[PDB]
Amino acid sequence: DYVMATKDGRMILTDGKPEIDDDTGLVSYHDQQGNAMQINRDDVSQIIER
Repeated sequence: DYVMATKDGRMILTDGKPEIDDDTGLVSYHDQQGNAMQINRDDVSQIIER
């Protein structure tokens, strides 16, 4: 999906389609600006039924 609901409950509009580095727990997502940034796995709340 294209929305990342996070720990704080805030819905982040994403390009979607995130890549998680499962060796540490960093989630590489794409923001609206087309930015590939990494957030915390624990900060990832609701993406979709995984």
